Amino acid sequence: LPDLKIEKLEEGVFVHTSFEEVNGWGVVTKHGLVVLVNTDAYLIDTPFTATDTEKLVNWFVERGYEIKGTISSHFHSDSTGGIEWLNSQSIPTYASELTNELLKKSGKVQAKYSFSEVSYWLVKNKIEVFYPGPGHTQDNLVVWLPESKILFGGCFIKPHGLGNLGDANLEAWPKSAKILMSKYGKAKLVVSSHSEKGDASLMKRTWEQALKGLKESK
Ligand code: NA
Ligand SMILES: [Zn+2]
Ligand SMILES: [Zn+2]
Repeated sequence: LPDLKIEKLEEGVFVHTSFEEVNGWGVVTKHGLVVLVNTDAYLIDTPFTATDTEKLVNWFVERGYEIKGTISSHFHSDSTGGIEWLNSQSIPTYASELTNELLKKSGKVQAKYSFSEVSYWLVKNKIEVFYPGPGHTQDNLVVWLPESKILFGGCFIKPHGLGNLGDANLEAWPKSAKILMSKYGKAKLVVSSHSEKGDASLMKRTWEQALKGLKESK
């Protein structure tokens, strides 16, 4: 398995890439973000493991940042795998009510703090959380960095195919993608969990893949 990667996109924004073997898929590549506000660092999704989460935290703490918070974009272990370790270090973990419910229902450790706001500031004017509706999962949400015009679309953005459909809502995904396109068309950069970073068109590609996946199912 390749090592954890940490790449600077620009001032105060880093992409973390972690790797895991998943039954039926082989080696899954997973992207998340670390966002800096002054000397405060926020994790957008945890790596797959406690081990990679610790390495990621140490990399930023060693450079003089303090980890103020982590948010999980949905309940699957590629977003939530580090939550138990973060909870053991009293680093605050956040997830939607629905995500914390789906973590419980599936016998996994919950984020410490749950929210039900559809759209709100994680950090005022720096980090926005938005739920476009069901798609990849019932709970999937996105994170918006207004100052850098970067959207983190998580496992919702699927420009090359929908991946794992087990927890997906094919009926809703196309409407959810249209809602995301109307809200975040001014995006310079879209970071997805499982494909290369791209421009705002990745949201259209996802809509197209969602319509096709719906048609192929019915
Ligand atoms: Na700080
Ligand atoms: Zn997922
Ligand atoms: Zn995923």
